[PDB]
Amino acid sequence: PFVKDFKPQALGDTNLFKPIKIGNNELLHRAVIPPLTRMRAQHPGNIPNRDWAVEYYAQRAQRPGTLIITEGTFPSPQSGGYDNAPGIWSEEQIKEWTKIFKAIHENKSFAWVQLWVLGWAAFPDTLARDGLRYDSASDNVYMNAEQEEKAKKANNPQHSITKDEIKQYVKEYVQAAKNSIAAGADGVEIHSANGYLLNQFLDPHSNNRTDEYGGSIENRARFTLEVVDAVVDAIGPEKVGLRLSPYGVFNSMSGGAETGIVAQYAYVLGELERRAKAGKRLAFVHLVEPRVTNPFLTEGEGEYNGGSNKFAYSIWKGPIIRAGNFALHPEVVREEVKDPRTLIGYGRFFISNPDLVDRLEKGLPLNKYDRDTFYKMSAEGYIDYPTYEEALK
Ligand SMILES: Cc1cc2nc3c(=O)[nH]c(=O)nc-3n(C[C@H](O)[C@H](O)[C@H](O)COP(=O)(O)O)c2cc1C
Repeated sequence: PFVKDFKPQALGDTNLFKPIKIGNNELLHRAVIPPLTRMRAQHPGNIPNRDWAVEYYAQRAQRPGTLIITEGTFPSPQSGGYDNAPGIWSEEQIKEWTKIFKAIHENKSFAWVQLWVLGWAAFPDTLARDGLRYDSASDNVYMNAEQEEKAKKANNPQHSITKDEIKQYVKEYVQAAKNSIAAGADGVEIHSANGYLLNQFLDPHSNNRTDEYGGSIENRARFTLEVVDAVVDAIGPEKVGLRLSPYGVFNSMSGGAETGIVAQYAYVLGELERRAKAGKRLAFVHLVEPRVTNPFLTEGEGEYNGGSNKFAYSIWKGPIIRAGNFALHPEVVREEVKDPRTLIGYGRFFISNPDLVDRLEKGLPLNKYDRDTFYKMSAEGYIDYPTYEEALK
């Protein structure tokens, strides 16, 4: 069951096992569950899975004081376009989320909803079935030839969203954030990473707009910062986080090939620190490491060695969550958690190790993960990974 080419290291003696306050939540350790889409939500409805989702989250909440960031969750139908990712717009969805949050809170852990808006990564034929637009920054740059063929075959060509449609998305983020908090979530994370709609605005490849949402660093950051401002004004800065992937190439983003990419992200972080100095500091910034430029590639592939997220620490002075290939690299974690405001997100190995925090504390072998069940409508590879003690039996 265990990864064979990995020699574990106990991290119990590091800042990974020191408490830290994040927003309203007193974490007992700094191992974070990053958002992990599992495609078990039910359709019609985009309902969090009524058989399994509670169990899945409860298992991973088992170490008290754990911050859990939910899978990407759609604020509205128009935000979506994947049938088996959950939403948080409807009473049927909110009923299931409430049970999830209850389960996480019964284990004295924390639940943060990631708010996800797809843009050009949506399936345009699924959107067309539901009478929805296929939305992005650009009126003419497609994510790839496959997306362009699907959009044209469905007569659902990519729509460059207008100012009024941007404002509607901001209102949907706000309402979805309020639904999250009312249902019991500890906070929300705004997904501005991995090539989805807000990242499509930030990135100069995807954004060739000629209005105030494109054509400059400041203009490409506008949508992301309007969402952050609206959600912070609605629910409070202590209940809001942001996720960015400066070096990501997933979903046809530029990454380090774009020489202006660090300036673009530096500007976003500077504007967050400016808000913080005005009394509105976000709970955290969540950065994907250049260790993982594409989460569809195996650990050690799609590594970008040309850049680092260290710049972020000179600009943003709040908590930073870093994710990307850390589970198999405790020697890297031991160095990175020397910084007293650094938390570590563990994605793939939290899929396969519900007791990952115990295993990092004590230096236990890790369960291998089964990539074939990352996105399958199955309990198998979802709620049937064993704890270390179960694995030894
Ligand atoms: C199956 C899977 C689903 C993911 N879903 C999401 C998602 O919903 N939102 C998001 O921001 N990142 C998502 N990611 C990216 C992870 O949060 C993480 O940044 C990435 O897996 C790298 O960390 P790791 O090496 O520890 O797995 C996903 C990754 C995987 C493998």
